Amino acid sequence: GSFVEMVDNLRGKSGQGYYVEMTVGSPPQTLNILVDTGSSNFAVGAAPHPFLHRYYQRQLSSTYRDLRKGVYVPYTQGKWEGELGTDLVSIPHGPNVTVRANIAAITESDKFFINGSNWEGILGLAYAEIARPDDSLEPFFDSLVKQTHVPNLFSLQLCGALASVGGSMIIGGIDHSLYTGSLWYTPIRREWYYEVIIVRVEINGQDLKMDCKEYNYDKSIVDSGTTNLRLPKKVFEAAVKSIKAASSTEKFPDGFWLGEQLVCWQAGTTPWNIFPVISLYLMGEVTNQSFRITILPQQYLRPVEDVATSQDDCYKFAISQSSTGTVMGAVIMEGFYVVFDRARKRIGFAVSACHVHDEFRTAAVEGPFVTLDMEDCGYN
Ligand SMILES: Cc1cc2cc(c1)C(=O)N[C@H]([C@H](O)CNC(C)(C)c1ncc(C(C)(C)C)o1)COC/C=C/CCCC2=O
Repeated sequence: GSFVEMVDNLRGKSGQGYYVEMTVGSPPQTLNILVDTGSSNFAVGAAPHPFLHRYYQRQLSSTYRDLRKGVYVPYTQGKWEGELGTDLVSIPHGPNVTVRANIAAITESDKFFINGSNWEGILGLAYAEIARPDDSLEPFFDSLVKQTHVPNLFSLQLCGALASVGGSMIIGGIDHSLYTGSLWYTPIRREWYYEVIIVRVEINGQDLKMDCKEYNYDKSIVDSGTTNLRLPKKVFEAAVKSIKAASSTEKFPDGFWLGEQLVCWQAGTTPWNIFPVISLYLMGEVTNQSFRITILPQQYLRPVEDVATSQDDCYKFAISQSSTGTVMGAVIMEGFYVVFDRARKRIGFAVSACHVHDEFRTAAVEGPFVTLDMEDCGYN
């Protein structure tokens, strides 16, 4: 249960989430569970499905307790429905503890489970305010903290790592071997999603020049369950215009910028240097101070592994328009060590031990930056 024994406890397939091994029930039933900072329900496949290798069999668990209540969660992509109950849960490569937690037993779903993803359930790590059916359903992490001495903090090192990816979820603390340089903290604005505030956006150091509330219209969040960086429409359009300008020595079809169509180069020849760096400036812990996190094209051009196209390297543009605020998804978290410091209501970013670099540019977390304008960047 030591932090070192938690290193490398995550696996995934690119664009399909990262998952940790758990057990549910007595005796323990092993399942792989997607780690989601963008939701707050713990839910597991509990009936057969074409894409599930295995599923939770409540009838084999003596500790299962039925709560006699249904529950439905509609995600941005995918949805499921099922029955609530509680059971014992453990994380074999997490802390050394067993807790009783709410579990939604999924009995019907649509476009939620993913063919070949290797996971069978979801661990929503965000706060009760966004749990279904309502905020009286205590989330898993709340139960863990209440029932054990685990400190109220976890960290995620998602590695873009050949379709297979890895990383680490450190429960209850911060493992200094997983990052270099300083950790910079941004405040959690409200405990529902992991809501943060972006104060500035640059593309190859050119400010997008918008009122900073636009960046957080109508919230900005850190979400390991969404793949892409998602940007409010107005911000999205300004960003795409600036990235197109920076990369204009090559022209790509509209479908590529819509994040729908692949772009392919002969293997080993991807022209990284024509694509700009994106800087996201996060509110700091002191008034009108910020820090920035810098994203390279190796993070926002997501490779799509496919043997059939493997004479080439092919990528999707991993930035999408949103109508529900900014989503700093997995492609933004990859190569940073991200500390979800619930105890101190803040989120820490540092350059990860698995960072993106090439011979010219390196992903960075740096600061402080000061801004003269006294405007509050929070929208809501
Ligand atoms: C646009 C989008 C893409 C994808 C998933 C998603 C979206 C997606 O919806 N991911 C899920 C994550 O919980 C979504 N988080 C936000 C956007 C905050 C959200 N929307 C709705 C909610 C409530 C739960 C509060 C009702 O929260 C997690 O799903 C499992 C992850 C699978 C891997 C990513 C697969 C993917 O391609």
